[PDB]
This record gives sequence, C-alpha cells and structure tokens, in this order.
Amino acid sequence: PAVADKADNAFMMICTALVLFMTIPGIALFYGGLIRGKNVLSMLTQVTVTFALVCILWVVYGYSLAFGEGNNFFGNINWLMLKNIELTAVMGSIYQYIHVAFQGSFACITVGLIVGALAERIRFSAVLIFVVVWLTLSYIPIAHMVWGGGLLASHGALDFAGGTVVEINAAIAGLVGAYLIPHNLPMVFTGTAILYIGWFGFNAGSAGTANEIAALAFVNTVVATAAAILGWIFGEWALRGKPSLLGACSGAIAGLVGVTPACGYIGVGGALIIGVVAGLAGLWGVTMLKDDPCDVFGVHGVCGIVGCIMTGIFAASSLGGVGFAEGVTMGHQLLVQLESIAITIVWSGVVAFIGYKLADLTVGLRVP
Amino acid sequence: PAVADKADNAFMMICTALVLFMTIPGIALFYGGLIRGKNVLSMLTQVTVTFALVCILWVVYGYSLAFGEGNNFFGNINWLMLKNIELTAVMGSIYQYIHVAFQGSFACITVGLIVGALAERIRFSAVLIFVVVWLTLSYIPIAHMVWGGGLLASHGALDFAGGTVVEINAAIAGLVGAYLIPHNLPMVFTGTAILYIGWFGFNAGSAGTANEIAALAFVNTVVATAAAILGWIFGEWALRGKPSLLGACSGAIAGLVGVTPACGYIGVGGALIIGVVAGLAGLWGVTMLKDDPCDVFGVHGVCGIVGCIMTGIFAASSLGGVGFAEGVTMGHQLLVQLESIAITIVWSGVVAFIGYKLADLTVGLRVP
Amino acid sequence: PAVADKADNAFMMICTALVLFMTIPGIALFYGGLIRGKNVLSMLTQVTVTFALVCILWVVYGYSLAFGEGNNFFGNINWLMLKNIELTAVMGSIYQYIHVAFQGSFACITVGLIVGALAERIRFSAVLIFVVVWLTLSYIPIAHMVWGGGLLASHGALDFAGGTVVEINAAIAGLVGAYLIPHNLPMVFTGTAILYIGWFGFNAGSAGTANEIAALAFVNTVVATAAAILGWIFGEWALRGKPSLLGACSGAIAGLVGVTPACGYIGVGGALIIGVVAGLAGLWGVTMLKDDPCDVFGVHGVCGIVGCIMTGIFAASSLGGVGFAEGVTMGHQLLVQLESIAITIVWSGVVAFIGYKLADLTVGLRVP
Repeated sequence: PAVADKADNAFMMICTALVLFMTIPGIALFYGGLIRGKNVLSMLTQVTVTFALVCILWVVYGYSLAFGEGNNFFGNINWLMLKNIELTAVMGSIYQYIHVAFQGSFACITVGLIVGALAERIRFSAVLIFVVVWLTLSYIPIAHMVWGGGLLASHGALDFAGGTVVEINAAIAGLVGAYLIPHNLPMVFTGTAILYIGWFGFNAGSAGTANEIAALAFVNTVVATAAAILGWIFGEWALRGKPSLLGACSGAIAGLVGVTPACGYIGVGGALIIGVVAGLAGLWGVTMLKDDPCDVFGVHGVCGIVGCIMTGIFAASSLGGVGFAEGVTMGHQLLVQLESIAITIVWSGVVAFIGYKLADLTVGLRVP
Repeated sequence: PAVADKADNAFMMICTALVLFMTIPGIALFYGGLIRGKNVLSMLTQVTVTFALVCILWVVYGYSLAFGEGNNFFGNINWLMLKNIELTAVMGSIYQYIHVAFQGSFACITVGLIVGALAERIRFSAVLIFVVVWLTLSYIPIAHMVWGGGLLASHGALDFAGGTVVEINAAIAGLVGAYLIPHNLPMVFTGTAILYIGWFGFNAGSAGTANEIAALAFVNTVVATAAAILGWIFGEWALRGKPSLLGACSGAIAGLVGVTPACGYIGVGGALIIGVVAGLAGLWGVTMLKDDPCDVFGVHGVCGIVGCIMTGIFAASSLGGVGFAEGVTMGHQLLVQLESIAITIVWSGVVAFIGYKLADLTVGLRVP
Repeated sequence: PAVADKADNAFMMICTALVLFMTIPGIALFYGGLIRGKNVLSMLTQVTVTFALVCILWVVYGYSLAFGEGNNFFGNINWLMLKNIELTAVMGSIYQYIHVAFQGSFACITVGLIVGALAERIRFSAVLIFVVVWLTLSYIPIAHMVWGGGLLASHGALDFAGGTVVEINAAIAGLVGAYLIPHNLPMVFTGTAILYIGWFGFNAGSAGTANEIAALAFVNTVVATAAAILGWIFGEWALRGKPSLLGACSGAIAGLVGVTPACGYIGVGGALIIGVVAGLAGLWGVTMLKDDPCDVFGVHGVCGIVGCIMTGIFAASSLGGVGFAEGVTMGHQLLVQLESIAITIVWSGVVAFIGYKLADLTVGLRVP
C-alpha cells in the first residue's frame, strides 16, 4: 500500500498554511480597504465567523461529501468527523489528514471572497444561513464533480487549482447576491500582497507533491500575475491616461485568477499570454459596469472563465503545455471546458438564489 | 548514528520562521491595536529590543541550560554559544542547529506576550532586567522540566506545544506584573491573523518531523480555533446581544491557546470540544475581571489551564486520542496534568515576583 | 544524471515565496511608512509595476543571461523564455524551474529596494527605463560574475546570499539616483518584520538544499539581526539618550544586510560579532549624512561592505567558520573580498549613471 512521502507532507502542510493566510487576513484586508470605513469592523467579524463556520462544517461532513466516493455529484457520509480515516491513511503521497486540511482551506477562501463583499449589505444571521446552504449544495458538489472523481473529472475537465470550483463558483454566488442586494488603498495593497503570496500554496500545492508540476505551477503563477499587472496597467494608461494603485492590485488578482485553472498544465509562454489577456479582460470587465466592492466578482468571474477556456488551448504540447490526455483533440478539450464553465455558472447561481431566498424567508436578507 | 532527514529539516526551518512571525510582527500588532495610541511606538520598540535580547541569551546559554543534559530542573553549560555542537549533529531527525532555532523561537513568543502588555506601564531598563531574570530562572527551567527530560517529562506530563512552558508560564508572569503595575481593531485583527498562521509552525512543528502527528496537530489547530471562535461569539451574542470583532479575535486566541498542549495527542472530536470549552472559558475569564491589555493574560492563563487538563482526558484512545502511555489510567494522567499546572503557576509567579522586585530595587519599575 | 530531491524542491519553493514576500508587500510597506504621506500611493504603484516588469524580463532573458553558460561577465541567450530547459531538468538537487524562480525573486527585491526610495522624485516612465537598463546591464552581469560561474566566482569570492549582487549593487544604484535626484512608523515596523521573516528564505534558501548549511545560515540570521538591533540601540541610547522604533528597525536591517554575504560560511560567534559591527556601522553611516528615505542606501551599502569584508575573516575554521578553500590564506580571501566590492561599486555606479541619463534624455528624470 501507498506510503506517505515526508517531503510532500512538509510541502502540503506549509501550502495549507499559505492558503489559510489568503483568507486570514488576506481577503479581509483586501475588502477592508475597499468598503466604506463605517462597515469595516462588521465585515471583519463576518469574515472571521463564517471562516470558523466553514472550518467546522468541513470536518463534520464537508470533506466526506466532497471527497468520499459516491456518485457523479456528491460523495458520502462515511467520513463524518473524519471517522474511519486512520491517522496513517495516505492519499496520493501525503497523509490524508493533510489532504483534508488543504482542501478545507480552499472552501474557506471561496466563502471569504463572497462574505467580504456582501457583509456590508447583508444581515449577520442571513449570511450564516447562506454560507451553510451554499457551501453544502454548491461548493461541495462542484468540488466533488471536479476534484472528487465526479461528473466533470470523468469527462476530463482541466482545472488545476479551481477556476470553476473556487473562482467562477464564488463569482456567480456573489453576483446573484449583488443583484438581490476605496477608503484605505495601502490596506487594499497589503491584502492583495498577502493573497499573492498565499496563492503559491494554492497553485503549487495543487500538485499534491513537491515535484516538477508544483515547480511549473509556481513559475506560471509568478509569470501570469506579472503579465496581468502589466496588461491592466497598460490598458488603464491608455484609457485613463495614467496607472493607479487599484489598477495594479486589480491586475494582479486578474492574472492570479486567470492562471488558477491553468497553472499546472501550461508552459511559461502560455502563462504570459493568459496573464496579458486576463489583465485586459478584467479591466474590460469592471469597466462594463456600467463603483462598489461587488465589481470584485466581475474580475473573478470574467478572469475565471477566460482562464478555464484558455487552459483548453495552452495545455496542448504544441504550445508548450503538458499535453492533453491521449485521444483528446484541442477542439474536444475546449468543448469540455465550456461545458464545465456552463454547469458551474448554473449550479452556483441556482443554489445561491435558493440560499438567499431561504435566508430572506427566515430572518430577512437586508441588514436592519 | 542518527542521520538528518531533509524533509524534516525543511519542515522545521519553515516552522521556525512561522513561530518567529508570531512575535515579529504578530504579537506586536495585536497589542498595538489594543493599547493606547500614545504608547504604541514605545511598546513596538520594547518588543523588538527584548526579542533581540532573548535571541542572544538563547544562543549564549539559554539553549544549553534548557536542553543540555543536567538534572530535573536545568541542563548544563556545555553548549555555551553552541560550543561542542557539531554542525552535522542530529537531534531526533533534524540537524541540532534547527532544534536550537525552533526552541529559541518559543522563548521569543513567550517573552513577547509579556512585554507587549506591560510595555505601557514599565520603565524600559526595568523590562530588560525582568526579561533577563525571568527567561533564565523561569522559562529555561520549565522548558527543561517539560521538554528537556526534566521533572515533569519524567512523570509523563503531556504538553505538546507549551500549555505550561509558554501559555500558563507567561500568563502568570504577566498577572504578577499587572498586580504590581482598543484604538485600532483592524490592527488587532491583523496581529491575530498573523498569530493564527504562525501557530501552525508552533503546533505542527512541535512534532519535530513532517509525519502523521504533525498532520494531526495541524488539523486539530484548525478545528479548535474555529470551534473557540464560535463558542466565544455564541456566548457574546447571548450575553451582549451581538458579536464583536474583539470577541471573534479573542475566541481565536482562546482555541489556539487551549489546543496548544493537546494538539498532537487528541482526535478531531476532542479538538472541537476543547475549542468550544476554551472559547467559553476565555469569555468567562475576561468577564470575571471584574478593560486593559492585561485581560490578555486572563485568556492565556485560563485557556492554558483548561487545555492542559483536557489533554489528560482527550488523549485517551477511547475518545479518539493517540492513547496514554502503557500502564497509565486517565485518572493518573489527570493528576500529573494538575501537578504540572500547579508547579508552573508557582515557579513562574515566584520568579516573576523576584524579577520585578529586582528591577524595582535597581532602576525603579514604574515608567518615569 | 542528477535527480531532484523532493525535500529540497519543497524547501526551495517555500523559500522563493518568502523572498517574493520581502518585496510584496515587505519593502513597499517599509518605504510606505517612511516617505511623505502624499507620495505613498504612487510609490506603491511603481513598486508593484516594476516588480511585474522584473518578473517578465527575468523569464524572457534575464535568467538565461545571468545563469546560462557564457563568459566571465554574462551567460547566453539559449534559455529565452526558458526554451530548452526540460521541465524535469535538475540544477543542484532541485528542478531547474525552481532555481529560475528563486533567482528571479532576488532580482525583484533588489529592484524594489531602489524603486521604493526613488519613486517620490522620479517620473514613472523614467523609472521603467532605468529598471530595464540597470537590471540588464548591472544586476544580470554581477549575478553572473558571482553566482553564475563568472569572474568573481572564478577567483573564489565568498558571497552566500548577495552582499555584492543585491546589497552593495542596489545601494550604489540608489546613491547615484539620490545624487542626481517618517509619517507611519507602525507601517515601517510591519515592513521590517515582513523583510525579517522573508529573509530566512533569502539566506537559508541560498544553500539550495535543506541541509546543515541552510540550518547554519538560518541560525546566523537570527543571531546577527538580534546583535545588530542591540548594537544600534546601544549606540542610539549613548548618542541620543534613548532608543527609538526607527533605530530598532534600522538595526534589524543592518544585521540582516551584514550577515547576507556571510551567513552560510561563519560560526554563530562570528554572526554575533558581524551583527554588533553592522548595527554600529549602520548607525555611524546614516549619522554621517551629514532625513529622507535615501539614507536607506547608506545602511545597505555600509553594512553590505562590512558584511563582505568580514566574510573574508569569519569564514576561517579558526574562528568557527566553515573554512576557506584549500590553499587560501585569510589574507588572500580578504583581498578577493575587497576586489569584489570594488568591482561591484564601480560596475553598478557606471550602469546606474547610464540608466538615469538615458531616462533623462528620453522622457525627463524628475517627476512633472
């Protein structure tokens, strides 16, 4: 039977700490500098409390339902409170307990992205309800379908670190929220910087081992972020006449988001191109509305879609990628990327709508 | 002879950096948002300078006296300036130089906890004197008794990462201080977040290797912190009608502190329970006085005691723990936990009192 | 052929993230608290954009020219966009892709040191031009001469992590800048703290493996920083009557900088001595002018020179160092250290002057 490799154990535990750093305090500081001063304390409280909530639901049943073996949509309830997972149980080349924590840290950042933007306008009790509904019915199934051997994985979707699971998923949940409904830029810069650094655990850690794919994801992350910063800044200089700090940080997030599904499958040349496109598409995105912290979902959504589509192109050996699976044309992969994006957008939207309506019918959505 | 494992070397060096991050700037930012604005610069200076002081005393003689082989109370002076420790000397499965640094980082955070709270009211020269006295006569002996094969370890006390050595030890030193004698909440949140993230190096790193115990300590840390945030917040909502940012951060520290002695010995179920209890006991703790940054010692002390006692329960195989030693009943372990706590409280108190009185008799305690 | 060791891969990827953390947001926050409030946003934008620029130039041709095999001054253009570097290619004991990223992160911090100080007085377009010229003609050749088997390495210069490549190199580039031409101290402290923590990746990571040299560099880093904090603070107390936060942070950077070339070659005793000397020389340095963020180059330059010279002393086996190369007297090594420093100062100065003059002749240096 498979034995744990201590180097992979070490790597994956440090990567988990880096992903947790993205939420606490990464995303909290990012939104903290963006939202209105009088709402900062409240938002920091909601992000901290929902984070704690996600950590507990993850261990109680989330992990079991996302990663246990079940059907194409969800796992099982055989790993409740991690029951039946022996301490020395190995998953891949690391102890399963580490896989539990690494995966749980992705659920946290996903929920943090949503809560940080909406804390201002939503009642505390309504946010708790929403998180419970959406994590359970959207994050878990999509995580299972993509990384838990479910529907999307079974059709060969390529999503290295979560362009669908995390990015498009949360962007849609947030946009539905915004539909129903910067004071400190150094703070926004600091949150962006923390997100950037934690994103190396997020992207490289997604290899599940300290190998050449982790190395490739690492370098592609550095390259796409940089290329997206320049793309965004160039567009801003051309449209607005000068760059801005918010543009620079926005560009960084755009490349980070765009390279997320593609990092472990593409060559550096592809990372540079995905980065430039993500930086400009992000700028075009926010520009098309038509502001407030909800434009953040525009960037995550647009760049996530762009990243997911471009993964179906740049993964090709001919463009320096690791190569598509045997017997898979680029045309075929593209079609699977589009289908995965479509399923994600609709699954997340429906569940989000149900979550917001349930909260509204129970405690009232809008803050008192 | 034992050979160093590079994966453990890598893990332990990164964990040391994470523990150093807890002090610089973790604890400094935490207290910085809590104390009065006019005292921030001074406190940041005292924390930085005493930190430097601890780093030097550690290498000069601290490590030798804490970890050298001696008696039940202290080691020896054979490792002065790390003399006689060959560069390739292995301790456990890592180079001894790494053990020196990892252990020294625990001395730093312990002293930071005390200095950050008391900087406001104490004269600079008096704090330096106190640190010298208390690190040498309290931190070192207790570290030796618990982790250096001394008295407490010889009776089978369970303290994975320092509920006695760090937590109860510093809480008592601080409370004696307070006896003799929030302006920026985003800053308090940031310090809490940095402490949380560095605490994974602190807790998981305490395994001395990237194995399944490190994995277990990691997951228990995530779970207890989350459970303590919810416990504290629930109590606050029940007693005060609403949660607060300070309550959320306080809850986090309460679980972090409570899980400290227990993380490598308990199951996730036990971590969740210790977390809830620590969050409520922490709230009860500060509430019972009867405010200022010294309430911080109330949380570290109360939660440290609770953690240490509960370790003697939850370590049982029957409750999902790793199991007590052979021939040791739960009743026996509980008695040893109580004795360790009692010895710590008294040892730290006496030494602290001597330290404060010596400073007072030399330079004058209270700031001019 | 050489096979990658996963523990070294894990270590080096985490060390790269820590070095990237030094720039984003380390150096940006450090300068952010030092410069005038009205100039902060602009400086944060220039540091973010030039950082992105350096990341891209590094992958496009920087790495190839710095580390490819060429002559004594520069490498080659065989690794453009990392062409011809197989994904599984090993360099030392890690995948080459990791060496590319680790090395690129050093170029970033070097440029960040310069840009953060000069952003206030320089036109945005002029800074971009300057970075392009100076990275290509100064950073790259000096990196090649020292770490790329070039001129200096061929004569046995000792520079573990960059006293010449990074420190003296950027200090000179900045001083030429200043020649042609604190509002938030908690912010300066936070940036210093982040630089300190990231510096463990910088120094220990320079071993290229998680071995005993990485362990030694780690411990020497803790010791020299602490000793430099105390040295600086003692001098300040003696000259000014009391310590200050800025003095404490300055002392920390002085030891960090001074131990940079020496960390992997000296004993802890030597680290303590280099630390005290660097702290006092740094204080003497800034004092000798005759203020503004350009005094920062005084510290990096003076301490870098002191570190580089003292490396030629403390590396001796007799003083606890790892020992000079076979057949090399201390007198010989000292002469080689002086020659390396001299070449660096002149190479960087000339190139910097050319860079500033080219920018001035193209777009105008001084901000409009």
